[PDB]
Amino acid sequence: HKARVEEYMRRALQATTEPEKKYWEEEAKKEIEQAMYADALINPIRFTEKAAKYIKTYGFRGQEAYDQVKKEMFEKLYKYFMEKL
Amino acid sequence: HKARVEEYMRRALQATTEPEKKYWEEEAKKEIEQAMYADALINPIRFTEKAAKYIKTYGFRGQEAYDQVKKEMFEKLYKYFMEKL
Repeated sequence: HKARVEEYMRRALQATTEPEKKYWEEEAKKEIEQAMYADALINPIRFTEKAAKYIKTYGFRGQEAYDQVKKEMFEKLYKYFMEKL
Repeated sequence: HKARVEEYMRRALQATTEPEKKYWEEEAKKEIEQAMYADALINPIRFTEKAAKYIKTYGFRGQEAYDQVKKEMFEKLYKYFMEKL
């Protein structure tokens, strides 16, 4: 994961158009989210507690990724419990 | 919720066949689960932390209900994160 993000950011800085820069930054975001999906597969609640560890590894892009993963998983749970009611 | 469970247990003790007893005990279980679905709609993580409060209100039947709700929601999350990987 970490090595893949560095290559993506190596490509984003090399780029001179905002389309390519955003493309590679989104590749980096999606790679980080894959790391979080694996942690949440084993323990979703611990995932919601590891925001600090993700920020240490991935910086602000890690915050962005964590926020999206967390948000989409609570939207799934919301829909789930509305159905059960 | 609490009043509905008491009526269900009023019916279960009045019954003399194990089919009716189990039916009313399951009605009580399902009513308790409706209370938990509403708490988890607002905050699923707090739901996983309220086991003690459910036991105080509903006793062993509350433990049974909490265990089923918790188990089925982690099975949903497991399937969810497997898809995302």
